[PDB]
Amino acid sequence: DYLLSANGSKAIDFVWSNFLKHPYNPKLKQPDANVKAAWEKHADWEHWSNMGQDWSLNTPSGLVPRPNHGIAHTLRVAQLVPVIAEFLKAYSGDPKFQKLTQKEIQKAQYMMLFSVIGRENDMSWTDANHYQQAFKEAYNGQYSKHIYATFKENAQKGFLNHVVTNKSSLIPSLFSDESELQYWAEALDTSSASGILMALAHDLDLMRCYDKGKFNSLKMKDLVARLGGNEDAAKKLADYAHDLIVATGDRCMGYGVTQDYNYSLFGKCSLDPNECLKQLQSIPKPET
Ligand SMILES: Nc1ncnc2c1ncn2[C@@H]1O[C@H](COP(=O)(O)OP(=O)(O)O)[C@@H](O)[C@H]1O
Ligand SMILES: Nc1ncnc2c1ncn2[C@@H]1O[C@H](COP(=O)(O)OP(=O)(O)O)[C@@H](O)[C@H]1O
Repeated sequence: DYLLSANGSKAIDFVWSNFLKHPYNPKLKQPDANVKAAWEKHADWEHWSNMGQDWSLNTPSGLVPRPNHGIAHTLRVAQLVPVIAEFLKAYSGDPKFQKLTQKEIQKAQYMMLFSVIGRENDMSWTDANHYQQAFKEAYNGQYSKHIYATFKENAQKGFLNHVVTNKSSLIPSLFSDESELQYWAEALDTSSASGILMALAHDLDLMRCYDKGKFNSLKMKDLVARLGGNEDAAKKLADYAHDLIVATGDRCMGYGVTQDYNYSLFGKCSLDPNECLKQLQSIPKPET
């Protein structure tokens, strides 16, 4: 609903045009030879080829960049926020979440829009830990900037760039004042109701790229705990996330009726934010 607000649509246009519609950065497709050498030594370490994974996806309506962190994902995680909030209020048995007003829900939703824009490849936090440990392992302890810190700083920069010209629109309607805006700009680099809310949106959407075992263990347990041990409420929440994924033609690997990409549908949603919203809106929200 706030995704249809003036602030909402403007943020969407901004993150899409300035970040999400662009290819990943070729300089971050792989490490160099010396870094590669250090990486392979750990047979437990997921392969450096993870740096190049989900680079782009071929689709009837065009080549889709960053298919695992593009506009479909971004809008879905934003979409989920208000529903997650409703479920937390009903089942958590935690007062913090009854402290969750619409405005705080709206801020969380808005901020989710900026949640993946800093990405320059599809590597995980773990891959980045490994890269740095191997840039080290390779060159006698020499430091290099954590790749995820760069992603965070980029996302932060994007956000500051957008809010600078939209303050009269965003304050006081969405952000109460400039210092509240400051806190959220800071939170983008680096445990509150808002954070847990946003983390759970991220968590639920990972069903798109985690297998069932990995998704159910790494992500569903944490949601189940968040909802007062109510497994059933968690499942309904997961069903809606599933349906949003299916509505956008995305792959779903970790929950429900799994599927590969619906290429036709995903190319359409991923290359037109407006089509993506329409499809997401087509899914009935679960009742609490
Ligand atoms: N530790 C992690 N495990 C799994 N997925 C992650 C992890 N960290 C980030 N992600 C994925 O990366 C996305 C955020 O990327 P991030 O590096 O924060 O980009 P940006 O800094 O531009 O927001 C999230 O949507 C999430 O799906
Ligand atoms: N688990 C929680 N649930 C809800 N609110 C929390 C939780 N933990 C801390 N908080 C409070 O929520 C606020 C989050 O920051 P923010 O929304 O920017 O505050 P403000 O709206 O006053 O600027 C913090 O002031 C903190 O006291």
